[PDB]
This record gives sequence, C-alpha cells and structure tokens, in this order.
Amino acid sequence: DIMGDKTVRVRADLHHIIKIETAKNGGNVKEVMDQALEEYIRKYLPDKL
Amino acid sequence: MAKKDIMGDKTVRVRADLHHIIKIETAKNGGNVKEVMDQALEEYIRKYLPDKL
Amino acid sequence: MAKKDIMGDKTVRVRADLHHIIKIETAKNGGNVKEVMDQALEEYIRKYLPDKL
Amino acid sequence: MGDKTVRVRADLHHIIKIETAKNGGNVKEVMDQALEEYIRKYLPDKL
DNA sequence: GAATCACAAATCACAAG
DNA sequence: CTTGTGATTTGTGATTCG
DNA sequence: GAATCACAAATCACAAG
DNA sequence: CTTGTGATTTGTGATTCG
Repeated sequence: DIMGDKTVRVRADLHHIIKIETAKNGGNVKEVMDQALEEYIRKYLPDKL
Repeated sequence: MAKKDIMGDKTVRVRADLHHIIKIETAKNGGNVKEVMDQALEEYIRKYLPDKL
Repeated sequence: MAKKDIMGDKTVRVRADLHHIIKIETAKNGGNVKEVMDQALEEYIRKYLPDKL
Repeated sequence: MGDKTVRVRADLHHIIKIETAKNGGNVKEVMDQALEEYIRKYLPDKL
C-alpha cells in the first residue's frame, strides 16, 4: 500500500557503498535503506511490525 | 578510528512507519535514529555485500 | 511579542525521569519536547509570576 | 536517574533568572516544578 | 520520483559556583 | 559535587533536480 | 515528477512513372 | 499531375536523474 517517508541521517561511508553499488547494478539508495531498516526491525523488534 | 572520528553524515528518507517504530523504541530504551540507521545499514552490507566494508 | 520574537533559546537542566515521560509521549504522538517545556514554563510563570508576562 | 537538558525560550528563561537571582532558588528547580505540574495537569496517568 | 539541503530540536561537554 | 550554558550533533520539513 | 532519450509515425519533397 | 520512396521532423511511451 502507499506510505509516506521520513528523513534520517546515515553515516557517509556506508551511504556511499550503497550509492556506488546501486548505480553500478541497478536500484536506488532509498529502496536499500528501507530494506536494511525493515530487516533490522524484523531482527531486533519482531513484535513491532 | 581517525577516519571514523571525523566521519560525517548523508541524509536519506525512509518509510514513515518504519521510522515511527524506531522513534518510539529509542525514546523508550535509549539511543537515537541515526544510530539505528548506521547499525541497520552496517549489518545489511555485512550481510549481502561484505567485500565493500 | 518583541522579546519572544527576537531572542533565541537558552539551555536548561531538568529531571531526567520527567523529561523521559515527555520524550516517549512526543515520540508516540505528535510534537516535540521543547514545545512542551516552553508551555510548562509559560504556565508556571502565568501562575506564580503573573506580573512578568 | 539524573538530569537532561532542554533549550527553552530565552524570554522565559530571562524571567526565571531575574527571579531566582532576586529571591531564592535556581533554574533547574523551577524547570522541575514547571514540568511536574504540567504532567499532573495534562498527563496525570503518566504519574 | 529520489536525492539533498538548511534550519530547528536535542544533546554534549566544558564553565561557573 | 550540582547547576549553568555555548558548542556541537542529530532530526526532518523543505527544496532541489530532471 | 520534469528532462532527455529513442524510435516510430506522421510530414515532407522531389521525380518517375 | 499522383504517387512511391527516402528524408527530415514530430510526437510519444520509456527511461534517465535526483
């Protein structure tokens, strides 16, 4: 379903890795950040989703 | 950790609802949003893209 | 009002447990901590020091 | 559990300074009391 | 639509007593 | 110490860019 | 959420038939 | 003049870029 977004900070070096890889092999940074976040929450906060 | 001590930030826009969950968890049990982002993304790279670290 | 309009802010200390309650509440529901502290404080002044506002 | 800091409007902060200086007290004291009475008033459940 | 900015909130850590 | 506050970091609506 | 690609389908144009 | 082919031009879903 549709869902709004919220700006957050991430460490520059980690952002770059994702930037280079997504430009190299398709995708965008946001997609990845979302997935990383979800997976972190599934891991540490499984109750919450 | 000289490199890391002067490491700065990029911004990124995540799903609000995923952000809300973190906003409340860190409020309750400490830390903050950026910390969660950093760990979340470090662990993801470590998981799927270890060569890059 | 002139003084509110023009001046900035000033750091202040508070009980951690009371602060925490507001941090959780604002995380869950809308708003931010400062917002609440400024109301708290204004209401304190309008009650115990009415002649100063 | 200790202290946390917060940045309040400087005009309201001034008022408190003047008062705590003139009569007894300190800024933290007022804060603590300001906030405590606010919670009681508006968020009584949270104790 | 993602990506980035710019100014506010929030916290840090030294200063003052 | 405890309290006070300027410096610095973190948060996010606003803006950019195509 | 517009700019710029890419490609095809009109539009052109000259000449042959 | 009428009409087929190839040649610029035009309008467009698709895609790039933030």
